[PDB]
Amino acid sequence: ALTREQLYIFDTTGFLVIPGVFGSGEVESFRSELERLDTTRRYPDLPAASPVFARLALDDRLLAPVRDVVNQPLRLLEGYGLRRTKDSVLYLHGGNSELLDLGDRQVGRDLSITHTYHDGKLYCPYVKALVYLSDIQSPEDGSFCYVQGSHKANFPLLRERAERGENTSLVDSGFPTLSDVFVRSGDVLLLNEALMHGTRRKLTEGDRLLTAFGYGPTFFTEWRELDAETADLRGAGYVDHDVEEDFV
Amino acid sequence: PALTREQLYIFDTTGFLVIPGVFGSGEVESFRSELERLRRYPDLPAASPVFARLALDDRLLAPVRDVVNQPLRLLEGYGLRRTKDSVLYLHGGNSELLDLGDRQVGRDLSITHTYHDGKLYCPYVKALVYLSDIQSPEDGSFCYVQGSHKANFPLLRERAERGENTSLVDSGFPTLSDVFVRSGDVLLLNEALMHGTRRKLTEGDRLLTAFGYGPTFFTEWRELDAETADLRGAGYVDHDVEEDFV
Amino acid sequence: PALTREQLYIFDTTGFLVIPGVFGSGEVESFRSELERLTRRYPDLPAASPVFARLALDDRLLAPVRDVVNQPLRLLEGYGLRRTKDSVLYLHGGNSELLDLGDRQVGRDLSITHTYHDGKLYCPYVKALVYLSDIQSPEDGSFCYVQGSHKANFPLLRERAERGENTSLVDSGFPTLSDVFVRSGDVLLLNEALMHGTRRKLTEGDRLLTAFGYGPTFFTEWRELDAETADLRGAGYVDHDVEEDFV
Amino acid sequence: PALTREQLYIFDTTGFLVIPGVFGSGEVESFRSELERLDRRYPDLPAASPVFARLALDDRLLAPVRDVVNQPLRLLEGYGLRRTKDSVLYLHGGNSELLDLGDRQVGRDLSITHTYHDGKLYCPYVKALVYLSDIQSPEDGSFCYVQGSHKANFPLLRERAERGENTSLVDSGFPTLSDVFVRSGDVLLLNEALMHGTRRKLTEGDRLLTAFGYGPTFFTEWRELDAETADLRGAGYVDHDVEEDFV
Repeated sequence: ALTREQLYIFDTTGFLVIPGVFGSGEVESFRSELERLDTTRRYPDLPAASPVFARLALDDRLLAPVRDVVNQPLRLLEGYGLRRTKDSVLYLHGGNSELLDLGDRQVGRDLSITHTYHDGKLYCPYVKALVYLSDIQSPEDGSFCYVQGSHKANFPLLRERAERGENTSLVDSGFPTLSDVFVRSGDVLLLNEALMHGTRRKLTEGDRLLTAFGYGPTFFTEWRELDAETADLRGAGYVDHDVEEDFV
Repeated sequence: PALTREQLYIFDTTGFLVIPGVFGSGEVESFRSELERLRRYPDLPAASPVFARLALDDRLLAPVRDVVNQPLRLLEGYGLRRTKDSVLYLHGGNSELLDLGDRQVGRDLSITHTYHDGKLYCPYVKALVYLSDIQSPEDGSFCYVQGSHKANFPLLRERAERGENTSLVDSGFPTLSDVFVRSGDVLLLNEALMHGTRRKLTEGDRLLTAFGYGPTFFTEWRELDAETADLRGAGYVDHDVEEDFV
Repeated sequence: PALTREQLYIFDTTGFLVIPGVFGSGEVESFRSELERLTRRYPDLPAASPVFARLALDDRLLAPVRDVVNQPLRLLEGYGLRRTKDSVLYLHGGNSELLDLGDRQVGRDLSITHTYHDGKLYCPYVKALVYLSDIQSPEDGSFCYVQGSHKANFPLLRERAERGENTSLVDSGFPTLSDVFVRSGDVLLLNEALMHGTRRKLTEGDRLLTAFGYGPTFFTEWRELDAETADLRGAGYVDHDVEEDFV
Repeated sequence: PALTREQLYIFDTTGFLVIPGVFGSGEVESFRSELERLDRRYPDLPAASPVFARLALDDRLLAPVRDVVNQPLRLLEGYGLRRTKDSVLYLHGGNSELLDLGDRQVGRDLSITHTYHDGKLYCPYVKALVYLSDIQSPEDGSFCYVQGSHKANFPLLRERAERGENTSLVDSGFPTLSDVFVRSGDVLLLNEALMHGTRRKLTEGDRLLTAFGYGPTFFTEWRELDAETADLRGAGYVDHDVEEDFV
């Protein structure tokens, strides 16, 4: 379903913007399920709290590109909505080689995002399809931003900034290889979660709505943050590596 | 209890590592006794606080940590009795194929391991605690295809399509090798390895316990036939195994 | 003059690194002047002048080069470049571009196949471009590159050839094709795995630069080769799909 | 003589491949005869003999070599070998062995650093060993190697040297050191990234073989180099830790 050129772009940049996937007849229907669920927040577990979103998660407009970059037996790992309002922000997280202190060691791989390629197919264990439900067209409007090539980085970036005592986020201060991505309502942004990315500080009025769905292999557990391994090793979850929220 | 440099070299290069004399005679007999109190024995730590302790013993955890290097989760833990004429055909292999029903894939992300800055990173490893000696092929020895854990080419798909009826475990292969162990030994295994067991011909019974470990985001081990209609089905879809055509 | 953590991170992630103001304008003019002793390409500079022979070994070039090759070093080429109005350099390089070896197609060029191991980059072929004049807009013929093409797993150019395209992306534009602006006396350290080229220079004037390629000691000095010789004795570099093949 | 699927699997997984019965016993006899006319190592056999020059280009060597290099090909090496009683070759090679460059330590040797891509192996330096006599026991001076050492991520030999070891693994043994047994007329196809050597020959009577080394057209012909030279002009191969450094 993805062209050769699309695949080349997702592989080299770590994400792909697919224009105009949903006509604003469906977009409105999606926002209405979001207004309706209000009875600057995050709308958790959408597929369980709405039949309209349970259907979206399984939509071939989402599954088809996802299969093309995961190429494993698939499992829906998460689905949530987002309302980004004025002054909201999201610092950088992700990145292929960020460090994590375990008890005895430091590790530089996060296998939940560690991706490869073999015989014409990408194999990314964790990707996210962001369905945009309103336009985002400048940095100050709170645009998706990313560190170029960070999904294939061999070096850690953030640990050094922490021991230097840096206290500002790169999405504020800027970085030579930090880049923004502008989208339209109804666009899909297919994302390799190994990419180090975040969101500019929204300075403009008027809310910003998006839904996101996370897919991975059938042997991955549904997304749940975990702070460390459990005392008896029975517990499931995702332990993150160095993120800017740790020190900014 | 932590692996030496030479031990790590051997695990990386061959896909496994036999660790001698981990558990004493008394401990083995304790494990034997407990196993008898309860042919596969699924979910050991559940039904035996003796085996629950075993699963978290540092003599297993410290070497496992050195080849996984992630926050750990216990994925499976089972006991095993092998009788005469029992055989496990070949399964695993880094590049075996799998048809997804609209494409053909050559990686299994549940065993796809890597290496980075001085540390191995294997997402699925298994610790075999042997409770009896296995010292010859006819004893039903552990066997494996050399370097099969970092193979780039599939091996079994072609043999299915060429119509082979028999297992390499029986017929042999130029790189098929056996492993011999004593009671008390641990066999630390990368599940990317293509392995199985020799058909046991001798009498008596072989006993062992096995503990599978992976990162905390791996689901506990269970067979899945395929991905499900609602993308909610969880578990492990295997790739081409000899059971599929032998 | 080794590379910071950050510079290493940028080179590895983008396939190149601009190192601002390495040589003062006194040294630039001395480089400028020497090149006028002779559009145009001026090959084997280290031979033709003691100034460039000295530049090829300047620790300000060798120190960053060593950090990205991390092998016993050999100087493989050194050349000058005078770029005039309407000169253009179509895209070449790229990690997974195809090559017909006759009986088969191959997708790795082992002369630019790079890796990473225990905290070090191992890039077998890197260039250091020393700029002798400003390039601050695309119309001035700026260096341009396809983002992340130094680690691409698919070919970009073969499908474009087979589909009939007759235009360079350098002129066409392409979504992930971007420009690099430099200042006189800046160095651009380049992983030759990057698919790169230059914008067509539309402005009057001459931009001058010199370029030095480095690799391991078992690499032969750069020399173009069309194919393997019949007696397997011919040495040199066979390229894969480049845009000059069909534009 | 195209390598089958299983042969490629075996070569990829073990770093070598024995191809049985490539040359007839008369061809073998011709080669043996040609080696004694040239009367230990026999350097540059192709320059010495149009018989070995033709062997080097023989398709029964080039076809399997192309299947594991998959680059524009160059003949880098061609020598004869006379193995006598008490001769031994200590371990050399290995994918991750250390080398000290003078201001740093490195763990990749790009001359043997191999990869795989879209159904093809890409080994930059492979050897085809043509045996002119049977070697059927370790005491006969058999080829031996460390298992999976062509894809090793850790160094083996540094720790051994630093710990003050005196003996080579080809003598003392090692848990994963294995032997290869061959018939005259067999070819051994070898990824030079494999850590290998030969057992100490205890049996009587010379054994003979010829070896040809192949790599891409930009590799320089084989020659040892002790280090990178001050003027960056030195060409050849600097080895990493080998057992003859401390044994």
